[PDB]
Amino acid sequence: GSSGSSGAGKKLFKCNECKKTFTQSSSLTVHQRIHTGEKPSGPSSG
Ligand SMILES: [Zn+2]
Repeated sequence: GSSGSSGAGKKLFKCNECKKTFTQSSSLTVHQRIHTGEKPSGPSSG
C-alpha cells in the first residue's frame, strides 16, 4: 500500500534508527553520531 502523502521519494539516505532523512549525506552523518554515541541502552549491533 503506497500512500505517499508526506514524502517517500527522492530519498538517498535513511536512518534505520529514527527513520530520518537528510537532503545530503554529510548532514545525516553528523546525525548518526547521536545514535552511535549515546548511553548504552540496547545492543544496536548495526
Ligand atoms: Zn537517526
